[PDB]
Amino acid sequence: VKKLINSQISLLIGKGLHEFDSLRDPEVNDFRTKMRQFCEEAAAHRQQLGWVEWLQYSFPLQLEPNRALLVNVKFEGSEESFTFQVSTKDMPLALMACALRKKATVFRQQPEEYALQVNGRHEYLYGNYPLCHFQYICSCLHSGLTPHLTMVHSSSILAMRDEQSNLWSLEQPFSIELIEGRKVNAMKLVVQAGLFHGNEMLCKTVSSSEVNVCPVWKQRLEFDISVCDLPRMARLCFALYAVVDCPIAWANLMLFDYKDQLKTGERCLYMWPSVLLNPAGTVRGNPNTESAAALVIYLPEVAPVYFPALEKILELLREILERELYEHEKDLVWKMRHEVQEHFPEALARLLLVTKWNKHEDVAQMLYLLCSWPELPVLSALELLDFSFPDCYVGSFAIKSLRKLTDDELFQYLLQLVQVLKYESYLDCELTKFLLGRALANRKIGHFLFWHLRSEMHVPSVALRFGLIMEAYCRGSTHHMKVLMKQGEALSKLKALNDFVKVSSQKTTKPQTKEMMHMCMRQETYMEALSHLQSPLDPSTLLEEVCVEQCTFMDSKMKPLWIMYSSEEAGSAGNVGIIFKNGDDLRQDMLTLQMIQLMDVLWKQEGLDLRMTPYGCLPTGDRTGLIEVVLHSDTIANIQLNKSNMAATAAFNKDALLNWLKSKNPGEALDRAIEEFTLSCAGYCVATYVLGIGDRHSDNIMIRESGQLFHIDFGHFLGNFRVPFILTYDFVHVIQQGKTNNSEKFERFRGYCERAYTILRRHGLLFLHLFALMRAAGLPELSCSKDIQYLKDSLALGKTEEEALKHFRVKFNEALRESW
Ligand SMILES: Cn1nc(-c2cnc(N)c(-n3cc(C(N)=O)cn3)n2)nc1C1(c2ccccc2)CC1
Repeated sequence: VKKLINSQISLLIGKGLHEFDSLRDPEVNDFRTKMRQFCEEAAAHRQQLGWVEWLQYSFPLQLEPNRALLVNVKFEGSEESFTFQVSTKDMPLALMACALRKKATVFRQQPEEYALQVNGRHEYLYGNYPLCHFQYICSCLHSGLTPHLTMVHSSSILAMRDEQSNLWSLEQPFSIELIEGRKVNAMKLVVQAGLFHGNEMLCKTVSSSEVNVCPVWKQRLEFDISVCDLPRMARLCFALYAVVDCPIAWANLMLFDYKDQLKTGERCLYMWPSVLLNPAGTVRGNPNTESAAALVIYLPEVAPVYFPALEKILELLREILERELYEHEKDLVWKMRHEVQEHFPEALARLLLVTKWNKHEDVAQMLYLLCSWPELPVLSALELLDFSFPDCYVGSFAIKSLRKLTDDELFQYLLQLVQVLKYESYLDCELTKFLLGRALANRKIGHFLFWHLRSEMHVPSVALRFGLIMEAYCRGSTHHMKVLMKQGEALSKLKALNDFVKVSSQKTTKPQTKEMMHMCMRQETYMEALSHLQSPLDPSTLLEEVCVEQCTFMDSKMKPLWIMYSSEEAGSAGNVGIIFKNGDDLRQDMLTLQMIQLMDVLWKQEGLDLRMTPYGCLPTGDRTGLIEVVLHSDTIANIQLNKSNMAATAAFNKDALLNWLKSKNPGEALDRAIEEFTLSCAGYCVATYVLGIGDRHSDNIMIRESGQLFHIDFGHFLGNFRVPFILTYDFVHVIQQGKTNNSEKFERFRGYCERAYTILRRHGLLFLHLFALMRAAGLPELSCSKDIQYLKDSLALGKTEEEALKHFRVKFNEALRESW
């Protein structure tokens, strides 16, 4: 009973629960007990919610940030359906009233007792919102398809909820005895030590004696800082290197434990391999104790000393700079700390950075202001999550201010908040409790929290923390654990299938590999594992019956799988596809697509719809992930191949794109396609310029039959090969309706580029704060400040709106001149 759950969690999280116990770590055991109770209490609160509130948990509303339409409606236990001519301005309730009235006339005799289910999807339409505010309806309006809904009664939803139940005295300087090492390298060994509070030094780094490569030291290392001046989040950072400089390894550790006790005495530090000091690095040792170089040290006893409780802490030209500052400016800000709190609360981040964290008096003064500091906007609170603000009280304050995040905003920044877990010092933290509580209150948040954590289980520095969080999540969600295992079983089968395809593609022809891929898929174990799951890309998308005949693979290096699905209940909306990719890291593609999706959110919040294609991309495992198939689309290169006997037969290369559009959009449909092409082109022109996406060719640009242009394969961003704006002749030709000269259409296009750009510029700090939190990911192209700088230049944030739009025209006209 409880035994099967534990063995289900182990298989699902990818780590045995026994491994947690084998550690004999009271920090681990205390996380597990406290979080289990927390997560079980979150599960209990859920079983007592109202049926609409339960819908808000399991099926949160997929909303969008007058005119009539046909809508098909049916009731749960019947095939009989009714089609109505409703208005987009109508609310679900009015639609539910019509359906109950038409059922009353047919069946010969209350709308608040029902909810509208999207046929063959894990999506519902409810709440006081007009129909055109729903994403599914909007998808059905832009394409032209008929929405299909099922009237679900309150008791049927309640049946779902039920079958888914579970001190200052120490004035002496800080010192450490550096005992000995046990490493490998070709020279002498120096052990550089240092004390840090986040990204900054609490004193100057102290080095060890040059001991030969053939190691013993037994050397006292004293730091220029008093033991009573040690901030609660003080970090001792070591670096072992070879010299005649060659780095060998690194290790960090917190001076206080999870129970606030200043650590004593002997410690063996299992070092991590080096690429010199790494304060941002994990404060947990290398779990590969058999091959890791170790540093044995001694924490001299000062006697049990604890960090003082909050009661003890609480007991103990300005405007022209507030928009990188000199020593005198820092002193000014500190003296005026009371003015900052009262008249500039949003400048807290700038005041936290000027405070002397190496002086216990200065810290307590700042902490007394923080304890009475007013709640900050989400935008400011996001800056406070950075490794640049390590203090636990500052971290707690950031969470307190982030509690007002809507489930939509939290979902948009979820990727960033999971990376911040990597900067954390202890297992039990406010961010974890926050993430878990929000995940257990929203099944879509929970789904993506799981997948962001599961995708990093093969990374030894996060495996313990991520495995512990996932376990606690499962305790508060036994039914979801089973749903996610079904996803893991399919992904496990797709891995084996892709391994076969890789082998078979080197030994025979594609029609032979495809047929045996099909033969492998038609096996019962594969038919069952690959069918009837929630999509890991989107839990509201149901991947029902696998369409073997339609399944294939791509010709690229890793031979990615093309898996098609169909759903009788969903009709046409159930015709969905997934791309299984194994061999490449999908983290950067995901980040890039999330950033484009954010841009689209921001343009839509300003009334601008640039017709973007925000398709799913999700890393699931070690160099493994999924991509959502965008159907009725092709690469520009494929359309430009000019294949014979087709409807897009072109005399000139320039005509191929427009000829393809004309064949997919005949008559009055053509003008609509050109508008879609132009809007989406402006969006991706701005997005790729702002994000610095280079290596753009006809093979990584796609078009939908609707005319919408989109980008694939984001292997390089932030100018990593200063990329210019890009305008292609083939595109300009389509924008200009197949005419050589058309200033009317081109100046409108230039306006879309101008507008899209200035909108992003106003939210330029949002992009900067999100990319700075993403530095914790370890993406080779987002590792330092020079990566962040690219965004600052492309957005021209250190300029005025009038001066930035001029600089954009300079770059736009350069791209138009390069266009043949
Ligand atoms: C018809 N079609 N549709 C797509 C498509 C649709 N939706 C996407 N999201 C997408 N993405 C590709 C990547 C990537 N990084 O490879 C990412 N997204 N590709 N690709 C094809 C082609 C093709 C399919 C299947 C077999 C051979 C060839 C190439 C004709």
